[PDB]
Amino acid sequence: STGSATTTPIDSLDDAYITPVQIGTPAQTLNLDFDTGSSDLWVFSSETTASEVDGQTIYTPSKSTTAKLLSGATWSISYGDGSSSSGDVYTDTVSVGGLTVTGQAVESAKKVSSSFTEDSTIDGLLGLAFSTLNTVSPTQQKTFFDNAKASLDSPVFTADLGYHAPGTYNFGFIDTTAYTGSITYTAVSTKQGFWEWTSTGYAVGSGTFKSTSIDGIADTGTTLLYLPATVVSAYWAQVSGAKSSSSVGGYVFPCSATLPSFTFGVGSARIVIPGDYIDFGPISTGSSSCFGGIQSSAGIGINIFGDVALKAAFVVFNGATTPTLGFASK
Repeated sequence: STGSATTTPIDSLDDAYITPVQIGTPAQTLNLDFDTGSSDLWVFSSETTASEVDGQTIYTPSKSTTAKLLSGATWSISYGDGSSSSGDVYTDTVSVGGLTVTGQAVESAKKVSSSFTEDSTIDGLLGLAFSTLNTVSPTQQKTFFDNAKASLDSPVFTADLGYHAPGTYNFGFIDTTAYTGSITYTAVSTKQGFWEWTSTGYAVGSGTFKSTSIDGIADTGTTLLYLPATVVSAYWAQVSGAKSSSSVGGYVFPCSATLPSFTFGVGSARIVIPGDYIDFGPISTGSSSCFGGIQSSAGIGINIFGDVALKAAFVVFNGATTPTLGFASK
């Protein structure tokens, strides 16, 4: 089997991407944030505290003939941005882009933190990291990809995120029309439950490439590119007037600037992030200070190849017995 679904930016900045997912019988379609940095499929629901729902579409298990309470199971998750959610668990039929999993754990939120409530466009998350990070207790549950894997034509999914445009998540096949050149594959460590890999270096603009190993995670659920402070300083030093602002929470730059590109290495290959992808717009409405899309990972404890980086590439998440990642230009 295969599946193919379009993923759409939630706003004009590509702050996140939403993909429609069918849950239950008859189908209830919710727009979920596919997140290769976590491993829980959780939704706003008829169980979510009413004051914490503000415009989201909810899953109502009592209206699904295939829903079943997973008795005794609870979940609770906290994300790197400080947001969180928790609740109980049902199993139900879940379909993405024509690919159907029966018996998928659907984690129903009883509580969500303010950032989730305040984002009316995201109805939940669909985790695509390794199932060892799933938070369901006392019986850990498998991700949608893990459950689908055996049925897929090939044990892979791909992320093809758009810049200010829709893109695609494919399951079970690699669309050879969706990228240019060849795909370069690179080793993955699953020791922390992430799609963790080692970039071979970077360049700023037209500058020379610096060969240096940068361990980090491929994380579709993180907006920005978070890299070591040395690398990030070297980037922003090429932008007149850019500075790190403790009050804003990272590097800002004059909105009048033209940003240089940023290249990262994948083995001997190179992925180029155009400068425009690094512009996250005014820090507040009407400000002439703009927020940068490359930020320091110092204090986060891991480097994160988030959407800013991934959207410049066609990315293969290869879930074979020994997982690997593939990157191609597009």
